[PDB]
Amino acid sequence: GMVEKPQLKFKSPIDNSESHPFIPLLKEKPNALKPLSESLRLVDDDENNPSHYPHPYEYEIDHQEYSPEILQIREEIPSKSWDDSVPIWVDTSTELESMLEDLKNTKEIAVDLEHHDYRSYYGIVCLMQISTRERDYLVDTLKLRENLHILNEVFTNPSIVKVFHGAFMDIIWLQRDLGLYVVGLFDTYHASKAIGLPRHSLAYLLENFANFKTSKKYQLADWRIRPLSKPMTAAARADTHFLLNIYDQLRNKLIESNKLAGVLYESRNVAKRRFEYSKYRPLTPSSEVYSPIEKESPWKILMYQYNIPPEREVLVRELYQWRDLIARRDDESPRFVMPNQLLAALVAYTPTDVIGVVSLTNGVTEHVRQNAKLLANLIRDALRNIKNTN
Repeated sequence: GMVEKPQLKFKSPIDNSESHPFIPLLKEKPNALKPLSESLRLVDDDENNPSHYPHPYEYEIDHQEYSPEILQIREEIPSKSWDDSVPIWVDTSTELESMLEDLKNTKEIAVDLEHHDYRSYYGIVCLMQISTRERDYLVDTLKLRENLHILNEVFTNPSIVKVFHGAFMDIIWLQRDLGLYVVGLFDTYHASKAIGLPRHSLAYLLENFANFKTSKKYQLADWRIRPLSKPMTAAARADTHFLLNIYDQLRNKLIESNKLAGVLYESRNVAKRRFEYSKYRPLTPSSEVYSPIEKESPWKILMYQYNIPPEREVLVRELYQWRDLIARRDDESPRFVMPNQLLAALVAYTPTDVIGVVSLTNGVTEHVRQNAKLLANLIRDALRNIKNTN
């Protein structure tokens, strides 16, 4: 296939300029203890962290109490038989409405998401998986990107527990893309750790409590593809299908060992995590704020020292900044535009014409090929400056 970029269909064009701190997409704030007003404003500069907007549901996450039945040991409810139902595909506004109506009638729900970042600059949430005790929902977050915010009614209802496994990034992705927030989170990863299970992954939990073997044969998959393949649909369904039962067992064990308070504490902090552009990231990197983390070569002269000659660091950096600006412009990831190995290859062979750039023994990307002359000029300039400097 080709998988047309789903962004070209967003009702609101992505902005990679980063000309101001992240602004919450939240227009309405249900289950509010503190009006949305006091929320959207700004926290002017400070030594530690520069100007930025605060987490809108930070207050309620701190003040609203947990449903009284989360503190009680209860008979656990086994996961529903996989074959007794099909996952419910939701990519319509009316289907989204009905699901919401269904989610409002629960005491707890299991949630997970599928993310894509190869063909997007910051990344995009491609799917949302939601399970109630009765059914599994698969939500098209590309097609309903603009509507999803209506889930805050349930996602921020402290009366409904939201169960996630290691939601540190989901929380980030949720606000950043759908303007969704979570109040009443229960993180099974933090629960696994508190109880002290040998391993703490979702896969480990599924294998031992749900006798379900998982396959990471999709952790490198393209969740943008419509329709979803059966095996991919099944794998997504498995992320939440068994989670509430695992929640029951972990929750009870926590109560039994008097460690629930800590898990709930950890979870509120995960839910409090705030997403901000690297441009406005706090000076001291903490687990309270998430800023994009280059999935590649050590900023500028990479430590992957392909024997990076001395004088050639300016060239290396210009290539980095060029790659980043193009990535932001076309809303692509730096690696799609030019992987480090190619950037390195360019720095190593320093081709100075189009032929040299495109025939790089290493192979070349579309961006590099379409900008071969610009890159050849950039490289010719870098060399000339060297032979000149000293």
